Amino acid sequence: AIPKRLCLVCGDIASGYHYGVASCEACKAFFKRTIQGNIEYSCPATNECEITKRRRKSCQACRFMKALKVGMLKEGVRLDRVRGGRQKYK
DNA sequence: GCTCAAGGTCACG
DNA sequence: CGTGACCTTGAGC
Ligand SMILES: [Zn+2]
Ligand SMILES: [Zn+2]
Repeated sequence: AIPKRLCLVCGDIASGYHYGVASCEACKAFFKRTIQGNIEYSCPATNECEITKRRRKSCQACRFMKALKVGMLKEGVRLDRVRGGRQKYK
């Protein structure tokens, strides 16, 4: 069996594992753009923000913080960028 | 020689 | 212009 996998970033049903933890497609795409595009962000407020589906739209910075914290590793994103190279961390 | 998930690719709000 | 989400790639079992 497996649990109903959940994007533990924003708290919605994950499509599956993406970057070695359960994460939805939006979080995947963001996490890529941030790293691959070397995009800098800042919190509107204080970068002391809980992250939900709603709150992540507001705070890109806090989204990226949550992502790293829970276990979407920066190094998970290959700069080599080759599809299907599964990265369940071990 | 199938199965899982990196991750493009591009359509919608 | 930022997600949202669905097809393709292509590495592991
Ligand atoms: Zn998510
Ligand atoms: Zn914030």
